[PDB]
Amino acid sequence: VGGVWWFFTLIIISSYTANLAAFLTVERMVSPIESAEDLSKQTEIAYGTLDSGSTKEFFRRSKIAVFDKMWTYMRSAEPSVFVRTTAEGVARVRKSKGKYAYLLESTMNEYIEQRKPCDTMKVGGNLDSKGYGIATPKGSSLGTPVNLAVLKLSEQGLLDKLKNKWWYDKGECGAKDSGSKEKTSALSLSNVAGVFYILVGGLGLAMLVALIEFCYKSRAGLFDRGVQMLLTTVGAFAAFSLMTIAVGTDYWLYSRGVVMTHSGLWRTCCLEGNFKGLCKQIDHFPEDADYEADTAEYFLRAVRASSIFPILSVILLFMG
Amino acid sequence: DADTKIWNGMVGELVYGKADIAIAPLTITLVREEVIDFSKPFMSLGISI
Amino acid sequence: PYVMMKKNHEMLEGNERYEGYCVDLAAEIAKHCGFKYKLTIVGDGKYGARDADTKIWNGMVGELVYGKADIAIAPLTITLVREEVIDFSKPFMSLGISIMIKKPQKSKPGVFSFLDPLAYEIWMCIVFAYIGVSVVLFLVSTNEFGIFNSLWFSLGAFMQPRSLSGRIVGGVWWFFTLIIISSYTANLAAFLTVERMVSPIESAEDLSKQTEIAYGTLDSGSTKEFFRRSKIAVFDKMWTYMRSAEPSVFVRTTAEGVARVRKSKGKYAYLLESTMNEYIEQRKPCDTMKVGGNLDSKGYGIATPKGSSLGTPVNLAVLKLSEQGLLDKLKNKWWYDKGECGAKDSGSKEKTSALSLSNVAGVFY
Amino acid sequence: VGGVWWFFTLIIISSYTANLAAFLTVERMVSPIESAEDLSKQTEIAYGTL
Ligand SMILES: O=c1[nH]c2cc(C(F)(F)F)c(N3CCOCC3)cc2n(CP(=O)(O)O)c1=O
Ligand SMILES: O=c1[nH]c2cc(C(F)(F)F)c(N3CCOCC3)cc2n(CP(=O)(O)O)c1=O
Repeated sequence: VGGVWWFFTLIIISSYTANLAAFLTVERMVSPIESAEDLSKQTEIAYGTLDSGSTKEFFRRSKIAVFDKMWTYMRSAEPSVFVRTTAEGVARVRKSKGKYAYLLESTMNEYIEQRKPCDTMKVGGNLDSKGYGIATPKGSSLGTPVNLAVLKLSEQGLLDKLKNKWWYDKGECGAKDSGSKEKTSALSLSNVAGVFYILVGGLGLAMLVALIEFCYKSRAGLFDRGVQMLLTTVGAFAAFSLMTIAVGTDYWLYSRGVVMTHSGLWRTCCLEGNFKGLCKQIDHFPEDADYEADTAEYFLRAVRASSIFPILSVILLFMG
Repeated sequence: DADTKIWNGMVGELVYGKADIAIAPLTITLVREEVIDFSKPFMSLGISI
Repeated sequence: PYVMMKKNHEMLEGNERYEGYCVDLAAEIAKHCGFKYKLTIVGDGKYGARDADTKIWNGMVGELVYGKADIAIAPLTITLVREEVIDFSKPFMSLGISIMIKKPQKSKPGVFSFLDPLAYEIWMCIVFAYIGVSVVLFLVSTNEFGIFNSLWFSLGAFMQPRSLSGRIVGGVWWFFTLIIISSYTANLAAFLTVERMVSPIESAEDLSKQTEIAYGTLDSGSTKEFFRRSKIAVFDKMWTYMRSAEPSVFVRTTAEGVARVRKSKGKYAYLLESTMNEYIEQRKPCDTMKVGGNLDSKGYGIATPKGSSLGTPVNLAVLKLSEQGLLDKLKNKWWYDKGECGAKDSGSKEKTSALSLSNVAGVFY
Repeated sequence: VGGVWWFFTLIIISSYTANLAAFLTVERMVSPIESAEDLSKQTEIAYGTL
């Protein structure tokens, strides 16, 4: 008994260990994206652009390898991966739990990242090289002057300064970026903690049995011997009776499918809208489920045989 | 607009003498460089994720 | 990889002698502007500077102002000092200053590979509960009699009649340690399967916040002069460090800088133009990588003599090429396609396995 | 001594078990070429034509 029980617990603890490893192995397998090529190599995470604009027209006309496949996907992706406005796109990313990515201008993106609730971030480098500029009527007097002015401002780092002023400084967040640093990246104390509480709980239970034990010793049971036999007999009888009640519980399983189905070993029932319930008295249940499951005969019904035997054994035991 | 062949927005107000200069996040595109003049980029960008 | 001498350049002549990004960019510009051309290498081999004394322009920018050439197709930076003497088309390639570090390698046992799977916080609590049980058992069983017992319960602690009280304590404590050792084993297996080795963090701000990893730039150039004149918070501190860092954090040439990064085991970072950096990353032994975004916004352009006929045409040509994605295509051709290294391919390579001694050693000590 | 030696062997046998699990996990990770697309997705195995 001690040997078989040992072999039993050996298998279980081995199973627990092995199983716990797959959940940790896969937990590491997870690799967030980072580049555009990552969006094409996978399909789990949907993605799209604005329904109208240079962004969408870019992929459509792009003859580049990666961007080509991306467009092919978005072109026939269902439901529509394209949004009406930029606000809708951001909202879709914030409500998809990371299942939807949105492609937009880096400038507007970087700004969004610095806005509450600070739940969005730009990943990887840009897909193409663009640039804004000061526009002046063809053949204007301000033409050359403004041109040089822009170059002068950039070299004085005044342009970079301005951007920092309205994008990062103006924030704000300014907090959601310091937490996005991506420091942590290991296991944790959480799971292990649950095992610590059950330990202290066991220690406390023992500290209670110690005092209790002492008290008992001091006291020193004979009363129970007389009324203990009667007590134990009626407890056994009560347990047996309830076991029989449990087996017949017109509810061994409920298979919701909104109707409502509940079954035991004898009846399969259904509650229709609204409230009316009907039952198909069949009595126990081996049927044509092609189960087998590879031997011959025994179940369904096998549970019937074990329950009936249990009650017969309990009756013989109660009597004796 | 392909049909009317009319420019709209800021680029429009420049070609039709409504304004003297356009200071905004105006993208430097070939289609625009033909009708107006673009100073050197004051901010380089692109498409992101 | 803008303009290089072809393999059998000795058996070739004219424009066929050269190959590269700009060599292809030249043919493209010439096709959209409609003209024949003759690729020529600048004499002094410089870009475009202006000697303060003689007030003379040198390099390509020079050959343009003095009528030696009709157009300049090269990685010529668009600067204010040059825009005054010549004409720059719109940028055909935006760039900036980037950071270069060693190859995200990995290796180190320090019995600290055993405390990692199991967090330092967890090793602590498992020790607190350890003495927390040896003290509870100690209360189950005059001053020395308590010492001999505390040493006996500490031996009942150092792990391996029917006093129900302390009995369930030994059982629960056993179930507790069972879960932990099972967790350690499972977690360590995950580690031995994936085995991913990260690295530092991309952010010039990261170079200023720390000192363990030295860093510098070229002893002479716009890169160095950038930090010196930069009034930006982060870049300011960086310059202050490099300005008085000993030994010299500045290198003579770009090759020396790269060599310093490859021979410092990740203790030295080199700051250089993103363009040249990205290219280096695609060269054997593939032990360098660019981290974080650029520090500033620059851009190369096609230079043409002030008030030239090719002025407007070339300008539009550059814009046309970029919109057709031809520029991006060319870069991919010479940087990544023609490359030799690989990053997204090294992570896509699912293969590896072997036990060492490092981790196990920590448990021996 | 018996306690520390026990903790020592505990770590080792745990390491052996974990590592051995990895040698079988990776052994399954390995996939063989099934189609042409497999030749393009990898580089370890060179290939060419006439
Ligand atoms: O010259 C142009 N400059 C633009 C500048 C910006 C912004 F980044 F917000 F400054 C934007 N947005 C990006 C995000 O979605 C909301 C608006 C659109 C621009 N468009 C329209 P396109 O035809 O879609 O490129 C232009 O034409
Ligand atoms: O017009 C210019 N174009 C340049 C183009 C390049 C390259 F990227 F290699 F094409 C470089 N390098 C970057 C890496 O270090 C080695 C040479 C320097 C350039 N410089 C000198 P700066 O004064 O330091 O900017 C110019 O003046």
